Amino acid sequence: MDWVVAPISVPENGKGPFPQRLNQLKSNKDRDTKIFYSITGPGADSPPEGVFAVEKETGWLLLNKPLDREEIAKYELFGHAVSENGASVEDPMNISIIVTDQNDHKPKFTQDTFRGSVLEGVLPGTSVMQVTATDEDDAIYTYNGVVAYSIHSQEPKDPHDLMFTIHRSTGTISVISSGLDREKVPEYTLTIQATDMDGDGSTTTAVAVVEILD
Amino acid sequence: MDWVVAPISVPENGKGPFPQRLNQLKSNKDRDTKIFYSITGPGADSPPEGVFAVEKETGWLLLNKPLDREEIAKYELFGHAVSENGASVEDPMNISIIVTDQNDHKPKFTQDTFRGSVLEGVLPGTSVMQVTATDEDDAIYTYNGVVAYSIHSQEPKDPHDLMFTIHRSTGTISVISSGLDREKVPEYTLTIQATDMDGDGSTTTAVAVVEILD
Ligand SMILES: Cc1[nH]c2ccc(Cl)cc2c1CCN
Ligand SMILES: Cc1[nH]c2ccc(Cl)cc2c1CCN
Ligand SMILES: Cc1[nH]c2ccc(Cl)cc2c1CCN
Ligand SMILES: [Ca+2]
Ligand SMILES: [Ca+2]
Ligand SMILES: [Ca+2]
Ligand SMILES: [Ca+2]
Ligand SMILES: [Ca+2]
Ligand SMILES: [Ca+2]
Repeated sequence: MDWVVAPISVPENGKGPFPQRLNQLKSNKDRDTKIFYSITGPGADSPPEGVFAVEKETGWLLLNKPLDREEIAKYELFGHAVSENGASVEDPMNISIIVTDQNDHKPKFTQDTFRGSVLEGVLPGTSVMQVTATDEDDAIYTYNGVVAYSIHSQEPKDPHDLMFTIHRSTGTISVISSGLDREKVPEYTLTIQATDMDGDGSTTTAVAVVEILD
Repeated sequence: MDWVVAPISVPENGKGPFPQRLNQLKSNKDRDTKIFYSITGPGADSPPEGVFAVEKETGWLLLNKPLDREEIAKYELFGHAVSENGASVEDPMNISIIVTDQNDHKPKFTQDTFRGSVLEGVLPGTSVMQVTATDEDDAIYTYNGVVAYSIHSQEPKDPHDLMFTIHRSTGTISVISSGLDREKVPEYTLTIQATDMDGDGSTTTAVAVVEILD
C-alpha cells in the first residue's frame, strides 16, 4: 500500500540548525549496484538555487535555509537515480514541497487615517464607513492572516462613552447610540485596531475620523 | 523510486471547514477486486476517537477536526485494505501524522511578582535574579515558543533610569551602573516583559522587585 502523492509539508521560518533532513529517497533498484541520488528543479538548480539539496549516497533530501511562504509557497523538484556510469536507472520522481504558513506578518491598515461621515439623526445600527487592514499570511487554511477589528477608544467621550461600534470581521463602523448632534460634537476620532489570528495575534492601530453632518 | 517513510505533516489549529483530505491511500492490487479501506489506531478507532477517517472506497485520509499540537503532537495509525470478498490484501500500512506548531500560546511568567536583592556596592555586570516565562508552543523547530525578555521601565528612576539590564534570552537581571545606596533608594520595581517569536510575537508583563541591602 502507498500514497498516490506524498508531498512534503514544511513550515516556513523554521528555527533550528540547517541543513535539515526532510525525507529520504530510495530506488528499489538499489539491491543491485550502489546508486547515486541528485535533485533538479527551481529551488535546486534553477533559481532560487540551493534551497534544497540531496546527499549523493544517502538520498536524504535537505532543506538548506528557512523558507518564506509569502516568497514561494510550493516547490516542484525532481529526484534522480543513477549508477556509477552516471546512467539513470528509473524515471525521475516528482517532489512537491508545500510551505505551510506561520504568523510572520503583522496586520496593516490600508490607510493611517480613514475618513467618514454620517447624518446626526440616523437610527442606531446605521453603517458609517468601512475600514480595511491586510495580512500577508494565509487566511484560507489558517488564522494567521485573519484580521479581527475593534475600536480602542473614542474622542471626545461626549455624549456617551461609546457612540460607534465596528464589525469584528468586516471593519464596518456603525452607530450604536442615540444622541449625535453636529452642534454639540461635529467630529469623532476613533482609534481602531486590527489583530491577526482572528484576535489572538499581533495588532496595529489606526484612526477613523467621523464627521457629524446636519 | 519512493520515500523511505512518508509522514503527513499537518499544521495544528487549521481553519476552513471539515473534514479535509490529507493524502490518499492506494493498494497495489487494485484490479484484483474492489478494495475497501479503513484506518485504526489512537485518533481513529481508539481515543481520541474520530479525529481521522478514511473514505472506504476512495482511500482518502480525512482530518475531521482541528488538531492541537500541545495536546497530541504525533499520531500513529494503520491503513487496511480489504477486498469486497473479505480478504486482507496487504499488510496494514503504517500512517504517521506529525502535528506542526502554530503560535497558539502567549508566554506566561512563572510568578506575577519576582523578588530579589543585591548589595549596594556590587560591580556593574553583577547578577541580581532570574525571572522566567514559559510558552507552551514549540521552541526546538519554530520560534513560536522562543521567549525574549526585556525591561519595560524602572521605578523609582532615582540614580539613573537604566539601573539594570535583563538578558534577552536567559532572563537574568543584572545591575549595570554603580551608584546603588540602600539609604537613598532601598527598593526598585522593574516592569519586566516576555515576548514570544523571539521578540516578534505576543508579550506578557510581570514585575520584579529588587531590594537593595546594606
Ligand atoms: C500555511 C499553509 N499553506 C497551505 C497550502 C496547502 C496546504 Cl495542503 C496546506 C497549507 C497550510 C497549512 C494548513 N493549515
Ligand atoms: C500579547 C500582545 N500581542 C501584541 C501585538 C502587538 C502589540 Cl503592539 C502588542 C501586543 C501584545 C500586548 C503588549 N502588552
Ligand atoms: C516544523 C516542524 N515541526 C516538527 C516536529 C517534529 C518533527 Cl519530526 C519535525 C518537525 C518540523 C519540520 C522540520 N523541517
Ligand atoms: Ca525562500
Ligand atoms: Ca499575520
Ligand atoms: Ca506567513
Ligand atoms: Ca486534538
Ligand atoms: Ca507562543
Ligand atoms: Ca502551538
